[PDB]
Amino acid sequence: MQGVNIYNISAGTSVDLAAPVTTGDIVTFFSSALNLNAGAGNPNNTTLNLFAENGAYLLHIAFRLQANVIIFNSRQPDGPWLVEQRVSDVANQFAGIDGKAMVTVFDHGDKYQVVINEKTVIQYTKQISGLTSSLSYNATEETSIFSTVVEAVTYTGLA
Amino acid sequence: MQGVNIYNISAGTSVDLAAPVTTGDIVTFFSSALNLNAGAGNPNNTTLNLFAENGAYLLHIAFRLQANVIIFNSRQPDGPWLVEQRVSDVANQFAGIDGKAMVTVFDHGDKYQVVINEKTVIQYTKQISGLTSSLSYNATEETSIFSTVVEAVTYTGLA
Ligand SMILES: CC(=O)N[C@H]1[C@@H](Oc2ccc([N+](=O)[O-])cc2)O[C@H](CO)[C@H](O)[C@@H]1O[C@@H]1O[C@H](CO)[C@H](O)[C@H](O)[C@H]1O
Ligand SMILES: CC(=O)N[C@H]1[C@@H](Oc2ccc([N+](=O)[O-])cc2)O[C@H](CO)[C@H](O)[C@@H]1O[C@@H]1O[C@H](CO)[C@H](O)[C@H](O)[C@H]1O
Repeated sequence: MQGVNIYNISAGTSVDLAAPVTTGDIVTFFSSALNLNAGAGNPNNTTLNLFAENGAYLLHIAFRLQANVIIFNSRQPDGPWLVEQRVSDVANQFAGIDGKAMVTVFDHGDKYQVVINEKTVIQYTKQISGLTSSLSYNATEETSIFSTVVEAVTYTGLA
Repeated sequence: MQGVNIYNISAGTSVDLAAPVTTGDIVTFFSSALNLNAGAGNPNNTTLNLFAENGAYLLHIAFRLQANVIIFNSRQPDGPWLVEQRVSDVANQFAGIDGKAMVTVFDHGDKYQVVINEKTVIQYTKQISGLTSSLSYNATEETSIFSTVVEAVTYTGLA
């Protein structure tokens, strides 16, 4: 049966999913703020991650204000960062909506479709495969482009 | 061709969907407040609706604090309200989450699965079929159990 799960992630923390995200499933991160004027990242201002049970970074989404870019990557638990995919113009992706933001990830099996608010920003071909069993939102209060608390909603059992 | 559409509905208004909601699709209403101490409804404190192209209420979700019940019903544009399905203990459905809430609707074709937060409250057998062309959130800035503006998110092209 289709299901909805809600998690509240504090900047810099992770949450274990009660229902893993697999092929055909959906995950959306919700921010109750949009701070496109925050200081520079070191180098990241904000990141959202989809973890496998073994700790692999299935999907790493990093937002860099000063570099004006959004990075999409993956990584094994004890391996090096893999091939980065970049998308310039950070502010442009959040256009049309101020004060809050949304990042959605459709798990399509061979790829992760990433949507910023209503705009699909990338069709990310997976570098690592696996069920998403954990999620994290990493940032500080000072330089995150999102609210200190980011709400994550998963839609599972869809296929 | 999955897609995400975002709408911000002010209490008492309707919004037209850019991408219709049909079998296999999902729509979630997000409230940035939870007012279980609001004045009595008249009889509704808050209603969320899915409308067909012809104005028919495909799904009418009515929250009644005083009556301590949630109504699920349908009706043709110029027809009478049909057979109500009801669920008691309103506050109980929102248990565990204070200050906000969400109501998700899964269009399963023959039924609408309504989920408040993570809790499935009803498997509503459709009284009227068709694609959802519009949505609405009806209430007053004084007795709604939700925030004045409710955000509606649709995930379409999932089937
Ligand atoms: C500080 C900074 O901008 N780091 C970038 C930079 O890091 C490197 C690393 C190695 C070399 N090199 O051997 O020539 C050059 C630059 O570029 C990297 C990509 O080439 C990364 O963008 C790195 O930042 C790291 O990115 C990963 C994701 O790929 C992750 O976000 C890390 O937290 C981040 O430090
Ligand atoms: C004020 C109130 O509690 N209205 C209820 C009530 O209305 C009726 C109507 C007819 C009869 N009757 O012929 O014996 C009794 C009560 O009960 C109705 C269901 O029987 C409705 O619940 C009505 O509220 C209306 O419900 C519809 C959805 O079904 C919609 O929410 C309307 O806005 C609401 O007024």
